[PDB]
Amino acid sequence: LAAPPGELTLALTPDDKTLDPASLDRALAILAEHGILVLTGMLRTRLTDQLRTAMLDDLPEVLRQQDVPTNFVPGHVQQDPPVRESLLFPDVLLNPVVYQITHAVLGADARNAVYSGNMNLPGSHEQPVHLDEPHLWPGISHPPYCLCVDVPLIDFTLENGSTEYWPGSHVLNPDECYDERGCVLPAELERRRAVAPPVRFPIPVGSVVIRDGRLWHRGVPNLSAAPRPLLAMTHYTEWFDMPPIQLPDTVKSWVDGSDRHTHAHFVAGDVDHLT
Ligand SMILES: NC[C@H]1O[C@H](O[C@H]2[C@H](O)[C@@H](O[C@H]3O[C@H](CO)[C@@H](O)[C@H](N)[C@H]3O)[C@H](N)C[C@@H]2N)[C@H](N)[C@@H](O)[C@@H]1O
Ligand code: NI
Repeated sequence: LAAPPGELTLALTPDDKTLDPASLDRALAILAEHGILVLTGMLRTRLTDQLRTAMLDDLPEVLRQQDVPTNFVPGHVQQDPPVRESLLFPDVLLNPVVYQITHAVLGADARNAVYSGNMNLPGSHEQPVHLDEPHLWPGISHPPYCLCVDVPLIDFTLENGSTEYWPGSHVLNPDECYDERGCVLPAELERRRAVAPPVRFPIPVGSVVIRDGRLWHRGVPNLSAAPRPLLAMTHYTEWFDMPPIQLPDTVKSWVDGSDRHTHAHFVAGDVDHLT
C-alpha cells in the first residue's frame, strides 16, 4: 500500500475541533468493524516537530540505561516523551476530535492513563503478533474498554517500521487464543490470516491512529537509518484500574477540570519521565 486504506481513513485539517454527525458515525463504524481508524491532518508541524526533536534528544539517555526496556524483541525501545510544561500540548493530550470519538465509544467518563512512546530503532527485529490490552475474560465477547491513540512523530513508511495491523481482530477472543504476554497463539493467527489478512501502510506525520486496545498488531523492522518515534496514549473506561500519569502541577490548571479526562497525579517539582 502507498497510503492508509480509504475504508480505515478519515481526513481532517488541524482547524477541525469536532466531527459533524456523519463523520462521527463513520469514525465509530470503522472502529466497531475494523478496530482501527486513521485520522489524517490532525496535528500541526509545529507540535510534531517539537515532540520528534525532544524524543530524539532523549534517546541517548535511554540507550545509556543498564537495562534498555524493549517490547518483545531487540530495537523496539519503550520511551516516555517529556512532561515538561513547554512540551505538553492541549491538542496532543486533550485533542477535541480524539475525545469526541473516545467519549462516544467508552463514555463521557473515559480517561487518558498513558503518555508513553515506542522508539523503533534501525535494524529492529519482528515482534510477535500481540494485543497491547487483553480481553477481560477468556472466551467472552464484550465491547471495547480502551482505545490506543498513536501519534507518529515522523512519516511512517513500509521501510521505517509502520505497524502491521490485523483489521477486525479486536472482537476475537476464543479459548486459548492468548498467552500471558498477550501474544496470539499460532493456530488462531493462521485461521484468521485465511479470512482477513493483516495490512501495513504509510501514515504521514500529522496523523492520529485510534484503535481498539485488543487489536492484533506487530512492530516490524525499521530498515531506515533513523529511529522511528511513536507517541502513545490510551483512553480507558472509568472503572479500569490504571496508575496515574505523573504531570507537573504547572499544567494542572488546564489538564484538571477539563471535560476530557486524564488520570493524572500533579507533582510540585519537575518530573523525571525517563526513570
Ligand atoms: N498502546 C500503548 C502501549 O500499549 C502497551 O503497553 C501497555 C501494556 O501492554 C499493558 O499491559 C497488559 O499486557 C501485559 C503483558 O501482555 C499484562 O501483563 C498486563 N496485565 C496487561 O494490562 C499495560 N496495562 C499498560 C501499558 N501501557 C505496549 N506495551 C506499548 O508498546 C504501547 O505503547
Ligand atoms: Ni503492541
